[PDB]
Order: sequence, then C-alpha cells, then structure tokens
Amino acid sequence: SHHWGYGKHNGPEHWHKDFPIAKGERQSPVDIDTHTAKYDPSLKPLSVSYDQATSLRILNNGHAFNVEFDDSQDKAVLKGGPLDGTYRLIQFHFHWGSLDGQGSEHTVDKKKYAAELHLVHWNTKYGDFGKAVQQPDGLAVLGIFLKVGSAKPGLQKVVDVLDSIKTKGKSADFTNFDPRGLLPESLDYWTYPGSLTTPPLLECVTWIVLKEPISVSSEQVLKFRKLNFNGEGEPEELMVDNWRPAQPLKNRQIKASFK
Ligand SMILES: COc1cc2c(cc1OC)CN(S(N)(=O)=O)CC2
Ligand SMILES: COc1cc2c(cc1OC)CN(S(N)(=O)=O)CC2
Ligand SMILES: [Zn+2]
Repeated sequence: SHHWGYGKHNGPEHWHKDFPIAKGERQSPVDIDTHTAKYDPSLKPLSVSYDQATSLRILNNGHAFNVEFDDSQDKAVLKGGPLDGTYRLIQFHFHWGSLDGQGSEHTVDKKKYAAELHLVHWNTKYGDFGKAVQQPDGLAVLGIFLKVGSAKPGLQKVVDVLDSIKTKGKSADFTNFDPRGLLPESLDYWTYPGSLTTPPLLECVTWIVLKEPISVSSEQVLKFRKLNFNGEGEPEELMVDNWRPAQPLKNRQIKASFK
C-alpha cells in the first residue's frame, strides 16, 4: 500500500508482505551470468525507433524521477529482438546508488554498475499501459547500465532540470528531449522474461538489457544523488540506492543477441 520504499524498514526485503509475487517465479532484476547466457539465433534484429519521441514532463514520484512521453500514438517504439509486435515508449527513469560501486538492478557476473536506465514500453495490442501490465508479454523494458567516467552529453538536459524537481510530487515541463542521446553505440543485448522491479512487481516484462554501458560523469551522477525521497518541507532523505537487488533466476534462461 502506502509505504514501500528503499529504506532499512520498508525496503526490498519487506515488499513480499504486501506484494507476495515478490517471491514469484519470474522476478526482476537478476544477475546476468555472461558465461551461461546462450546466443540465440532465433532473435530478430532489435529496432529502436525514437525519431518522433515526444517528451512531456519530468516527475519526482518519491522513488525515482520519470521522464514521461506522449504515448497516444506510435511516436517512439521498440520492436524486433525477442518481441512480437509493437511496444510504445511511455517513460524512462533510473535507479542509482549512494556510491559509484552500486546502483544498478541487474548485475553482470555479479558486477554492480553506478546506475541503470529503464526505457519502459507497452505492447500496443493491449490498448493501454494498465491493461498491458496484466499480461505476461505486456511490457518491454530496455535496460542500460551507467558507469562513471566521461560525461554523457545526451544526459545533461536531464541533470540540469533535477534542481527544479528536488522533492516528491514535484514536476517540470520537459519537452523536446531526445532519448536517442542516452543510448550506447552497440545494441547487443541479453533478454529474459521478468517483472516490474518495484511494487506491484507484476510479472509482465520482457527485459532487454544492453551489454554496452553508457559512461556518465561523476558530476552527473552526483546530481542524481541530490534528489530527495521526501516531499517539500520534510526532513531530507537523499534519493539514493533506489535499486532492488538481484532475484532468483529460477526456471529461466537468459539469451544473448550476440556471439
Ligand atoms: C507504517 O510503517 C510501515 C509501513 C509499511 C512498511 C513498513 C513500515 O514500517 C517501516 C512496509 N510495507 S511493504 N511490505 O514494504 O509494502 C508497506 C507499509
Ligand atoms: C506507472 O506504474 C509503474 C511503472 C513502472 C514501474 C512501476 C510502476 O508502478 C509502481 C517500475 N518499472 S521497472 N523498474 O522498469 O520495472 C517500469 C515502470
Ligand atoms: Zn526501473
């Protein structure tokens, strides 16, 4: 209900008490064991078509910040790869850490990255996002790791607006943002069936996790860490470590798009 989060007392280890699916058979994130993932020749080429993406607004929802898109038409879509049909971009957000050595949700051979970007798309055959999350193939989330190094120019516009949405419930106009600037060079990926990584933890996501991390600067991620979980006029709780740890793989195979 009201109060799941990422603190010591309402964090991932507590979510199962309100969302029993937390201990389910296809939970996310997972560790990606690179030596055990198998190249899959049946995967079709991945198609990220964001040229007509229409960003609208950026929102601090008390868990992360969301950059929201107009998904009232097929303006920005994800197709191909493991996906059947057309998945429409609705929003992106990140998960990040208090320190550069943690923050990602997925891990790679148990390595944690400083952060992880989630580009969230819903299967248009289900008509709207709320319907799609009730379906095993309702969403496709494109996950991209962030490591700390050189600045990501295409991220800076996001960074510079965070001061205006410091606290929970704050939003700002965020039009004309092009998410293609957040992508790495290669679209090589791993894929597996999983879930939302926050409550309600619905098992409705085809995860597509890019192999190549993007580099962002220390300065850029430091500004992520100045956001607040709390609302305005409440004691400051820095928005850090808003990641769920790796969950049991159970009866799933992670597939690779690349040899
Ligand atoms: C009112 O105090 C609390 C409320 C709740 C939790 C813990 C609390 O004490 C810290 C954890 N749940 S959960 N299972 O993570 O969704 C949500 C509600
Ligand atoms: C708006 O409803 C939600 C949307 C999303 C999430 C949770 C939601 O309800 C809490 C978390 N995921 S994620 N982390 O990529 O698995 C995707 C977007
Ligand atoms: Zn996420």
